[PDB]
Amino acid sequence: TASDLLKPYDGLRVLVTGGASGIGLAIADAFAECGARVHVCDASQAAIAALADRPSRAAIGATLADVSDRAAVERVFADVAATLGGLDVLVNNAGIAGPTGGIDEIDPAQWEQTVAINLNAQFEFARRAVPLLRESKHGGAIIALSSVAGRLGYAYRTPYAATKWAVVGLVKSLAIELGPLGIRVNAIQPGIVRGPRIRRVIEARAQQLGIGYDEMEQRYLERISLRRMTEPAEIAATALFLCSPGGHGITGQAISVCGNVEVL
Amino acid sequence: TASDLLKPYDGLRVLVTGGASGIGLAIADAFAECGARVHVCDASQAAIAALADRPSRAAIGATLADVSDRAAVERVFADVAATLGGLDVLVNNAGIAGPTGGIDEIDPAQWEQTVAINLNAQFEFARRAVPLLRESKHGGAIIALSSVAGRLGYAYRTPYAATKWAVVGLVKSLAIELGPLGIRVNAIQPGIVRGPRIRRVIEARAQQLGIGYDEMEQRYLERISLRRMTEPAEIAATALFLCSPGGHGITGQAISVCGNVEVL
Amino acid sequence: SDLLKPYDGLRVLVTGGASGIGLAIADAFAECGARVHVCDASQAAIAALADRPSRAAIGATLADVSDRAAVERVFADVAATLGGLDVLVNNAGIAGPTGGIDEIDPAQWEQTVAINLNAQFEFARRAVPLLRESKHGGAIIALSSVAGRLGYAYRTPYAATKWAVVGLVKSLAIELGPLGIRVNAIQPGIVRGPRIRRVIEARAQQLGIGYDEMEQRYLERISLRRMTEPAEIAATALFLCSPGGHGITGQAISVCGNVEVL
Amino acid sequence: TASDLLKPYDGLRVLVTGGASGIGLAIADAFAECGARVHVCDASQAAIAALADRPSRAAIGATLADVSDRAAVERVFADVAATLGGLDVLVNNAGIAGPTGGIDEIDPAQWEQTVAINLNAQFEFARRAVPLLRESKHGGAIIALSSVAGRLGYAYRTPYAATKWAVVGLVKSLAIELGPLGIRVNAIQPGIVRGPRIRRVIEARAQQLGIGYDEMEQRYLERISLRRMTEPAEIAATALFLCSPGGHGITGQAISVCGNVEVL
Repeated sequence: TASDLLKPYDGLRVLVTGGASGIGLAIADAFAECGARVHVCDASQAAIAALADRPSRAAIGATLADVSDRAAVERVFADVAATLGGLDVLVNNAGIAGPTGGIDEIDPAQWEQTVAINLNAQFEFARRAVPLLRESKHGGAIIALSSVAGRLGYAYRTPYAATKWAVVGLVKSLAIELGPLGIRVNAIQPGIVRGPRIRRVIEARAQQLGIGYDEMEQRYLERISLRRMTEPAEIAATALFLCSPGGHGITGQAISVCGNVEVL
Repeated sequence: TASDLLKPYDGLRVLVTGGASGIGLAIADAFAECGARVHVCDASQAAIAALADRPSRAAIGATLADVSDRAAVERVFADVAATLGGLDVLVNNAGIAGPTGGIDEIDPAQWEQTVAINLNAQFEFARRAVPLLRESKHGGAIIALSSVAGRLGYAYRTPYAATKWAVVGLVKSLAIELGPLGIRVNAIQPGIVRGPRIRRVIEARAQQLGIGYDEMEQRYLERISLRRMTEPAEIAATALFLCSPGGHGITGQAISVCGNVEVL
Repeated sequence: SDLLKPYDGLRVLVTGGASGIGLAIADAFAECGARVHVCDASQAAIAALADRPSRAAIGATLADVSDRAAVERVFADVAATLGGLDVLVNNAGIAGPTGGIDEIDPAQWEQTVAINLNAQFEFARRAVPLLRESKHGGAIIALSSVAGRLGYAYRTPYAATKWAVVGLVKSLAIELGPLGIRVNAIQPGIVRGPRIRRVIEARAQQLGIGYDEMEQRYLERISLRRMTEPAEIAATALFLCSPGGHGITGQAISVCGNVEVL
Repeated sequence: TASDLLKPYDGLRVLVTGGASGIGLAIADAFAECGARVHVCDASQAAIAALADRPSRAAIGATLADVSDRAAVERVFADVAATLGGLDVLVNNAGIAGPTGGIDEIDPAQWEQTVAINLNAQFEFARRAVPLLRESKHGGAIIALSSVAGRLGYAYRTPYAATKWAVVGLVKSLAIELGPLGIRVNAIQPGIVRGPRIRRVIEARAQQLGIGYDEMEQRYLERISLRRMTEPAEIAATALFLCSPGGHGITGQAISVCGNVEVL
């Protein structure tokens, strides 16, 4: 049935990293709207506090954790085990923009921090989630958040691009490795996504190039085939589709949700 | 809402080429379940006659046409204009396997027919559909059927692989070209799809390699990360998702629905 | 050392080899001791091959590559003179039409596919029985384009065929590898010469802008900010036919200054 | 002049990281044969001592350095400055295989060490080389060593694959960033390269899968289209070509030198 082909499996146990704001919250709330038992971790106490008692919103569990903090990561899984009691979906969503600048300009600690959060934390969560996901009635799923910078080069954003390409290779390797266990592994590659984060990116890149914000933003928009920024709800919908009967045969793939970003 | 994000727009006017059997029929029937006004063309009179009066199946219009026959393609669009009155989605599904054999063994006329059906017909339908699609209230959509052989090499299937790669290049060019008009253009790449067509392919390749059917089938299954063939309904579900609000912002992409075919 | 010297005495056929990139490749091989033969659709270009002071003799057949009888004449000419084949350079190609997919002449779509795609098959199917007997392991060098790794608005038949070439190369590399035949695509970028100037002119008209503005848009989307020279394409083909490059197969090598987008 | 096209520029000042053994030494020796002023760093004192006084081998400079220690990297560039007096080519060759095992099995410390050496050290050397390379009379070049594991998924080798995909994204980003300065940036992707390193890899993977060395080796070989391993001199040849007039206009590319590894 076409109707239920597109309905995410009911009752999924979902963990979304960096899930109390932005795209991660859009994903977490979308799963929660579909009968999922959702837990998020997030680095922002204010973001976590803002989740509670939102009138139109099912409850979501939350752990304060910086994803590059191993003790904190273990607390996330302890909190998941104590409440969800299992795991069907890991959304490896947490990430930072990293520095903007020439490779000879950027601060080494900012490079390493971008790698630790955007890449090493993907491993830290995947290594702990795999023993849970292999027990999922639906075939376990890992959904990793790459970027259009994981399929294109991105001048003045080398640590960001490096990690987003790394996520693609990590997904394609895990898809082969975990496929026979039943665990699907895909990357979503968001484009230019409307919200506070991209405005910080545009502002920083405008400063890097010596041009105004309005001109920098226009350069981004004219390089989208649809001439329109991506909405976070499009990323959430794609994640839901991967966890529906119709999409649960997809694995090993990077799905760019971007209006066709033509070049960065 | 998450449920609305994943529902195809209501009332879509949809044309599915080669739509009376196999994957094309799964796509046509899926759209028809979601309130679409669906027309198909097909080369098989018997397949077309088998559409009518199936229990719980909404009516689907059909034109008898071989897509390599320009006169019959023109009649397809006349039948669509006289019934649907426009077009919102072109599903460029029609295709053939082509011959199995070394490049120095295969009949040149079979190379040529593979190109005429798998590549040239895509242009024939796209060029006639674009003037209609640019008037679609939703923007318009072209959904091309490539294959995993459009992202991998395929020994002994060179005309098939050449055309399925060509479809990706066509999609990526049209996405740029038509994006500002609002038309989304994507390829779906089916994997090893359960059906009579793949069984004929396996039998032909077994004969090419001098092995039995069951050994050939096992070689294909071992090279799917999920270790199972793709269902036609998965292809249909992906097409429906691209015509939903949540998938409306995807264009210029090839989406492989294949359980991760690792190699051909 | 020896690593970068192409194998001496190679028997090479270059399609569309009497002008442009194809002639660049053909002459480069002839400078390295190869016995080279070309086909070309222009008898004027063929007549210009002879009596070139600094240039070793190159054999030639007049042939439109979409004409099967003409293709068979090329191989008959090669067999009568070269007596074998070590390298097929599938170089012949046309730009095809410039325009929206709903605007272009279907006959020009078909012509682009016939020349850029079907002819690749027509030459490969006849070369393979020769190439598999090569002492060096036979080679097929196919000319794709940066339009074979990027989308190209208003150039859909061209892009479709250049992507097809990549898929054909990757399929043939698997198919023919165990026979020793290497198969690769070279993807030239924005290559200096008369043909790119016709393309820029045609695209400027499509976009209603002047030639100079159209040209500057192409140049600013090359990371090196300069057009590719034909000799670079020729050099890459030679490298694939050297000891150091002869373990490369299944690949598309973009020689383009990094065309960032089309 | 076809001979002038393929020979590297005379007098190139070349730094090869990890250059006293394996592929890196092959590259260093190849450049030294073509009139280059070559310097290497290496983590093994014993490997460095074996460079001296080899018959008809031009002398090569060396610095003892673990590419993950910042002070040793600073000494590398100090020795280069004191002897070469500049830099035309950085060869980012240093790397390790990392651990063999499922993602839930591998030591996190060895995940981290793989990322530190295969990715973070590329940044450490590139950021110090770029100020030198932008003064290169020939324009400057970075040659990064990726792997076929940077264009394919690699089960039970996830840190290695992730870092080798990262190198591709880093290369494509730097090619855009540094192109207008004249610096060419490419990745070479070696396949299954004959040497002691690949025999350790095969041994390790055979133990992971519970098969013998010969069977594991045979699986690798049957998935090379040319059915033979790549020689290190092929990698060196490709590096030399990128530093010739004929290869001078290639940038932003990953070149796989692998006999077509069909799958991992």
